Amino acid sequence: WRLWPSGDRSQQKDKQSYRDLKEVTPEGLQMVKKNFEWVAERVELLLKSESQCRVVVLMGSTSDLGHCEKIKKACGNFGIPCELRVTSAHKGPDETLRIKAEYEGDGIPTVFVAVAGRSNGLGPVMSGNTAYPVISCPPLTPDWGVQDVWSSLRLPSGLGCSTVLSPEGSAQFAAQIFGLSNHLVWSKLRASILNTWISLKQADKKIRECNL
Amino acid sequence: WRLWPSGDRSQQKDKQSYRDLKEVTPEGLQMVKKNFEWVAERVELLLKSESQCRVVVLMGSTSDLGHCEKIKKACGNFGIPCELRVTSAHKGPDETLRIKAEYEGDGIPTVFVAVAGRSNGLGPVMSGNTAYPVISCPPLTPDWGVQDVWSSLRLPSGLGCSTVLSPEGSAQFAAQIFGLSNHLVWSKLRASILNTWISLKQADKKIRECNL
Ligand SMILES: Nc1c(C(=O)O)ncn1[C@@H]1O[C@H](COP(=O)(O)O)[C@@H](O)[C@H]1O
Ligand SMILES: Nc1c(C(=O)O)ncn1[C@@H]1O[C@H](COP(=O)(O)O)[C@@H](O)[C@H]1O
Repeated sequence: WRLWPSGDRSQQKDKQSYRDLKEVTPEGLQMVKKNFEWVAERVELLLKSESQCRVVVLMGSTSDLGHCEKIKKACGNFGIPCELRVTSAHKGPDETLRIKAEYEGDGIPTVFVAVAGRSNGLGPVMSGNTAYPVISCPPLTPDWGVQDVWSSLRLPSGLGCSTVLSPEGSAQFAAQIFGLSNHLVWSKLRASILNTWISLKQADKKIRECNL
Repeated sequence: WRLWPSGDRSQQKDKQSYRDLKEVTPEGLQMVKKNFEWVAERVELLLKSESQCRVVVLMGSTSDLGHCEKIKKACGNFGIPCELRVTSAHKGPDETLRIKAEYEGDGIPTVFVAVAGRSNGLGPVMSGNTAYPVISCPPLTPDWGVQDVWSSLRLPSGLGCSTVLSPEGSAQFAAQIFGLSNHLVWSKLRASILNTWISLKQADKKIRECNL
């Protein structure tokens, strides 16, 4: 590769320092060795997380737990710790705000996922009372889903609350948010674009055989 | 009329006491006079309210004020005092519960009307946190009303919250609740059934002329 500290070519740390010597002297080889050592002293830091990430899934009822386990598992695929909590905006709004505050208060950057079926008040109340992002991921079913979703979507002014229906999608959206400030999350999202694209190529190659 | 204290005929207080005398003696006429006096000493109490009544209309935004004025005016027709307040379940849930508590705490029987457009969280949070009745009267319009109403209707278990779309209707429903314990409210509802029925008779009598 070519590696420029501060994007400055004259600070090149790669083998180009050796390619560019008019004449190889043992003084020239010592500079090239220092450049290699400089890269070697820093490369292990690419494996280090520069930012903490956390998703908190808030569920209005334990009957939605299975939907919440899918989000949590999906967060694991992106290396993002994910906590489940039970709170109802309608039956325990005092407790919703207390739980919110525990996660707001410990310094760890957090995305909230609100999982509430029927009339989702949980995402709205959370969205209105935190500066952190909130994603509604309602556990919609074809029975009443067409009716229930509008409670997540049409909110009063001053509410940033987003909606992602896929539970794996809600984790992926939360990963995309953390990927702006965490290169390890970003890299899993980028590789995942590649791998999915490769899977399509491989599936099209297979099905293309039935056309001969 | 015939008036029986405790539904006991032998305690009759009306003119039947006079009709029933075998012979009118001046001792008989004094009993009849006491009966008339007994009714006369109590009749003014039929004009007295036996129970206090109050509606509190809670609105998430001052843009819904006109809808709230219609409920208040309609409460006046039933002789029920009606208060307007501004609170948002989503932007100020701490304040929603504090306001609720001021009305729960002063001993006056209260019906809450929650007026919230879009995703109504106000009726649900109120319904979940008071033993008093809550009525959602969302200011629906034909733009998004078909979508918005389901946020009032499909609630988690443990929520008694009702829905009445008409703003005059929400006051009438609140009157019907107070009419179970207040004879003056009941009487206005009963007379109103009669008067509306008479109006139909009169309108049918008019239109019946165009058929000759
Ligand atoms: N929409 C809400 C809220 C709320 O908004 O506070 N609390 C529970 N729910 C949802 O209603 C369904 C019935 O749950 P329960 O009747 O057991 O409370 C669930 O899917 C829940 O998430
Ligand atoms: N549904 C709610 C809530 C809530 O549920 O807390 N707060 C306001 N609203 C409603 O949203 C519309 C936009 O109001 P704003 O954007 O001015 O808050 C109004 O009709 C209001 O009653």
